Amino acid sequence: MNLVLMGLPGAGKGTQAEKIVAAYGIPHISTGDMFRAAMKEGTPLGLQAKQYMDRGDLVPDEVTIGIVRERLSKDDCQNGFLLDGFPRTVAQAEALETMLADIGRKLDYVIHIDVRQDVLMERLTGRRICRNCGATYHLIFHPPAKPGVCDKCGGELYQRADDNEATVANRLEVNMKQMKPLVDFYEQKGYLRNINGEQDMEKVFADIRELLGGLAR
Ligand SMILES: Nc1ncnc2c1ncn2[C@@H]1O[C@H](COP(=O)(O)OP(=O)(O)OP(=O)(O)OP(=O)(O)OP(=O)(O)OC[C@H]2O[C@@H](n3cnc4c(N)ncnc43)[C@H](O)[C@@H]2O)[C@@H](O)[C@H]1O
Ligand SMILES: [Mg+2]
Ligand SMILES: [Zn+2]
Repeated sequence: MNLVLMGLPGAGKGTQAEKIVAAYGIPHISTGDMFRAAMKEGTPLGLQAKQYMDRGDLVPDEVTIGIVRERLSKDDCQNGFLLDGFPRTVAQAEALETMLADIGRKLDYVIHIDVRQDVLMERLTGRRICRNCGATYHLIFHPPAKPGVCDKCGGELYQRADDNEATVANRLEVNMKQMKPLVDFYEQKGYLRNINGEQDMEKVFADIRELLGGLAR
């Protein structure tokens, strides 16, 4: 089972990806998470991606396609995988088709989680992350027990660098221009499936699981 989770910033890709991989046990491949890992390590890629990420811009295609090609070749992807946040440009999508073909695979579904831009703005700005364990909270939609404190570890909660309002507005605009044309690209191949992301987390998961059910049928 080869899947792609596609959505504008804050649509709920990670939230759902975590639920999906816990149910099937396949790898969760997130380009944003890989770039952040490279930044922490201090690698050449991490240094370059930092500048784009901090501004809310997309990292250039060649660089991004490259780290994905490397990740997809590993043995852990033999039983399938979940791509989160890639592809997000038409060219990354063309690159993905060929990249998969090289390892004898094709996508099953490209799950488009649709949410209104005004809600996405709120999803991102109110998001808070634990500095110790990475647990995610949301001041509006799902706050911690105690303000600024992580329920799991008692750690410090903070706002991701790119989650401030000005950077969010940029993120939304560039992703809307680059990512939205992918709806028609995938609809043409028959891979596209739309999910209403403006529902409670478990309900969104059930619509996804319902879709995934048609694979085992
Ligand atoms: N392919 C690529 N090409 C080029 N450059 C690339 C690239 N991929 C990455 N990059 C670069 O890396 C950067 C970061 O990428 P990335 O880290 O991928 O950011 P993103 O795609 O913009 O979106 P998010 O990760 O922040 O949100 P998400 O959809 O996962 O939602 P989440 O589940 O967290 O949910 C968000 C919040 O909402 C909450 N939430 C989720 N669902 C619900 C719900 N149903 N109801 C209420 N709250 C909800 C969560 O609790 C959370 O607080 C990019 O800006 C770019 O610079
Ligand atoms: Mg994410
Ligand atoms: Zn914590």
